[PDB]
Amino acid sequence: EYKTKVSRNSNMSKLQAGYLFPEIARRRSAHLLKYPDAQVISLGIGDTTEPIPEVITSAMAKKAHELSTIEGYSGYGAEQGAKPLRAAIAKTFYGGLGIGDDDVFVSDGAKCDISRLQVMFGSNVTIAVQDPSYPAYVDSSVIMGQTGQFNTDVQKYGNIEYMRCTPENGFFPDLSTVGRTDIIFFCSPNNPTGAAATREQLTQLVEFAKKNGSIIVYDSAYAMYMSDDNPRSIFEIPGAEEVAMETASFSQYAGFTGVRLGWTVIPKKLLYSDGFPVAKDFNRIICTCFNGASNISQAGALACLTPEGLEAMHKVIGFYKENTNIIIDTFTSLGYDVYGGKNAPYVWVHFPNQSSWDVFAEILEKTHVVTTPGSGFGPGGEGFVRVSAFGHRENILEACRRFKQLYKHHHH
Amino acid sequence: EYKTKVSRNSNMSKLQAGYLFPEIARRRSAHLLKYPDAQVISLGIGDTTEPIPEVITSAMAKKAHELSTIEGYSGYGAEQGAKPLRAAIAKTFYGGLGIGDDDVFVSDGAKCDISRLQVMFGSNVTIAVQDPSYPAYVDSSVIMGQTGQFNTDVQKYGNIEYMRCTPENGFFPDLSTVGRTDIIFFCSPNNPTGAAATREQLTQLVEFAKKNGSIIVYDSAYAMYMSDDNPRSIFEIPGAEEVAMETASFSQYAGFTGVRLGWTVIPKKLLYSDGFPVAKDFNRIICTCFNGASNISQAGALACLTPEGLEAMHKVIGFYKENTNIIIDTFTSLGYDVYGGKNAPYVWVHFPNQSSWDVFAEILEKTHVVTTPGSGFGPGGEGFVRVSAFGHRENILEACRRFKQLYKH
Ligand SMILES: Cc1ncc(COP(=O)(O)O)c(/C=N/[C@@H](CCC(=O)O)C(=O)O)c1O
Ligand SMILES: Cc1ncc(COP(=O)(O)O)c(/C=N/[C@@H](CCC(=O)O)C(=O)O)c1O
Repeated sequence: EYKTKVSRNSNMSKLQAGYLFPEIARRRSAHLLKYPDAQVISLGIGDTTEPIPEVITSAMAKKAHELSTIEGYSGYGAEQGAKPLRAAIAKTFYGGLGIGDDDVFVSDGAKCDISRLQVMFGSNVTIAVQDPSYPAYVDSSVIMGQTGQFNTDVQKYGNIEYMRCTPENGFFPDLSTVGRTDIIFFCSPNNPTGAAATREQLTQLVEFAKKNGSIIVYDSAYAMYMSDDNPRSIFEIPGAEEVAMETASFSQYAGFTGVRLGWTVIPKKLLYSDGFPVAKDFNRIICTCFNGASNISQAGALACLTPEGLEAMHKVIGFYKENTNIIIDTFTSLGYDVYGGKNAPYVWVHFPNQSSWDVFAEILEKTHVVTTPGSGFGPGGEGFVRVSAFGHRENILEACRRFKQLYKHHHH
Repeated sequence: EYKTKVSRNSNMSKLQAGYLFPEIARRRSAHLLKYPDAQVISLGIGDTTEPIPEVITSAMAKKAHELSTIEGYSGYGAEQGAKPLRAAIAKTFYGGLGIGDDDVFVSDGAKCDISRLQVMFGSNVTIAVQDPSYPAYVDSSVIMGQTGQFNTDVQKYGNIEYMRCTPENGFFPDLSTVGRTDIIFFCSPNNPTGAAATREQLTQLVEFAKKNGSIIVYDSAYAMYMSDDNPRSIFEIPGAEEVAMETASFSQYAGFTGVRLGWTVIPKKLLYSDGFPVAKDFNRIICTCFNGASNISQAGALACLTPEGLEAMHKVIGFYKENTNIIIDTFTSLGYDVYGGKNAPYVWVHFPNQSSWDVFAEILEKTHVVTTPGSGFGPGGEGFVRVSAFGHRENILEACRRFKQLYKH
């Protein structure tokens, strides 16, 4: 059996298992072999379920049609994205926050931008993440060589600064206790906890990055779910343009999870220690490692950013926020400490004194409802389960009655 | 002025200039500033110009409409791509070559795959490339930390094996002179030379990778332009499956340069030195660093691989092959040494005693035609210019009559 003489990338070897969501997919499949007739409801992966609004799909169809006309055909786009789309994103989301069209970089979504940013930052930076949070910041970090090995004692990669976000701290790190790193990944509203940082917290965040000379990578993918009067962009914090960039996506606003369209904003005043603008290196990465978001996806996003698009998106968002209420009420009425839900389509449920993988296995086993074990998001998620509110209304309602049956004798 | 204390990535500092194609777009823009009424003809970046066939755009439009219905909506797909699409690619382009559906990974294009492969290989591998070739291979390698600095005497980045491809050698390198590396990026039909490696030459390539325990990254971006009877896939060479992967795209086949859809094939028997299957690590990258190609672009790609889609694509390709011949005839009648254009929609024109960039500048200034300086494709490209054949027939004709007029006396 022939083998090349190329060594496996030693950063790939560092990873402890596969990406969490494939692991759940595999456990779901195993469950359906065990229970061939089970009506499985997924509240696991944060995947949108409701149709894209027609105003948006019509623009995509019209663009597809135009590609077969002489006047309408277009080929390669500027890798930064169509100017009018960059302009629409700059005005709609950062109007008055001093962001130009040219600070916006359109991508095929936030997961890809995080990895492209990690390529730009390179192997020699250190990172901080919320603990828990979205597994891609850590995993991208390991793959690029920014970490040591996984320590199975603490459930942590070496050299990553994990900032615990717990009910006892209001799901915001105690920054006086957080070590300096080059990069701070900060997601708000947070996946998985649902917690949105207040203006005073984000102010502390920017102050902390400024004294440490760090870069905040701010993930606003769920900002449109905000209910409380908290900032939706890091650039609402004066000083942020010196220490922060932001990544966003239409995945969770327009149901573009399969259509693929996000953006990153890197401000002009964000500079490396030698004065070099970070936006110039990202622009290099985006020109060399990427050939632009799909022309049809970009036509769809442009349609989102119109009175009719914004109205359609708000309505779908409103639907998921009502699902989220149904879920919150269910657990609260069952006597659980339930977190998130207010500002985010995730409910973060406290299952103390159990391993979250066990709670996950139990719920799956007995109710045929898939959830996401907290420990999939880091050692700070242990003791919790994330429940996703994306689903048709009937499925949400049915999941909740299955919860009520499962848990009626736990509480008290 | 405030600065962070994050050190700039030193691999980013290594890079000599901006990426080639943006730099050309920038000179085109300046030219239009200088002469706002210039009727500019763009034959630089190899960007397709003709409309996508209706059978293909119809499928994409249909998928968009379905996304607004209960029953037709879909969110996240497999990061590897829709199974029917992996099945269509495996059978259409590799039927009989031992390629399974699960060895195909659908991407948003070849440039993206090249960089994802490079994240996957990591910074500890050494690469070889053809010289000249498509600059993304060298630049991704620099970005990933696989290289030394740029040496301006030789015009090469340190620690890359530039395999010399010349008119004299048939643009196929003498492999006895090529040092061992981990990765060998090989493009056939090659961009910028248009040269397609024969069956015998690829056999030598596989034998060389096999003795050196190298991995071949075979880029077949232009394979559908083959006229000569040469293999279109590296997997046509027995033993390729132990040493090679392939990257391709719908960009040049269907005009998806803006729609975004390609694929990589990584065979089961491709293993690192510890025996670990390389495809398995690519799959981890693709799950961690990517969220799948656009559902609409996937539906377009699926419609391509049907009798109606293959006929329609074939017809567009033949239109650009006609364009390329017009361009060959023009330059050969002006008495230039002209290469390529047989198996590729590019012509590779020798301008002796003159820098590629000055030739680019002169053509653009005098005729308002954008071309590509050959030195953008590495040091072996110096003294050549690449001319792309993509364009409406009237624009190719006008460009050619402009060349003749400029160069005839
Ligand atoms: C905080 C955060 N950032 C980025 C993303 C991905 O955005 P896209 O690549 O634009 O669809 C998401 C989507 N997350 C879902 C989907 C899973 C995934 O994208 O890996 C989840 O955790 O269940 C996210 O929550
Ligand atoms: C040998 C080869 N491999 C990969 C690509 C990238 O194609 P896609 O990302 O699929 O559209 C290309 C496309 N090259 C163009 C476009 C510029 C670019 O992709 O950077 C050119 O050489 O003019 C290529 O020539």
